Amino acid sequence: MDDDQVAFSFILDNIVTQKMMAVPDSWPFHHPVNKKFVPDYYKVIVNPMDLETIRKNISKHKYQSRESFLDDVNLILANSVKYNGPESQYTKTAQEIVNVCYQTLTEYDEHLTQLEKDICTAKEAALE
Ligand SMILES: CC(C)Oc1cc(C(=O)NC2CCN(C)CC2)ccc1Nc1ccc2c(n1)N(C1CCCC1)[C@H](C)C(=O)N2C
Repeated sequence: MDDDQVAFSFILDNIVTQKMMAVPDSWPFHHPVNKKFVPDYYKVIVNPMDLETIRKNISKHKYQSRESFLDDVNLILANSVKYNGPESQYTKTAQEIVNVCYQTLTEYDEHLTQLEKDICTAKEAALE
């Protein structure tokens, strides 16, 4: 029944919590940048993103496929390159967050593809 979307967001949340947030020294990417510490951030980064807000989107079942999800994770890296520069050590840990994310998704590719299909058919047929 409704379980398909909840299972999908469940697997997403855990990838974030137990594989992505586990990257060494990734804590600065766990939460929105605190303006108190980086006063220009929200002036040079126009679309902020972080793992906690991604989790909040997961709580609200924002992502129904891998792809809108990867959009937001990739954004975290895109944002680090603009603020910190392409070969900053902070950009490099964001890179690895992006990497372990893709690594996990392909591990569960066939499993997630099933979930993804059932959700789109439900959606597209809910409009009857
Ligand atoms: C400890 C210190 C080093 O950092 C922070 C500390 C704190 C801190 O203690 N907060 C607590 C909250 C609780 N209360 C009770 C006490 C205070 C917050 C942010 C720090 N820095 C930071 C964060 C993110 C980035 C970030 N820095 N950076 C780095 C690149 C250049 C600046 C540093 C950029 C903006 C970047 O992309 N990102 C994502």
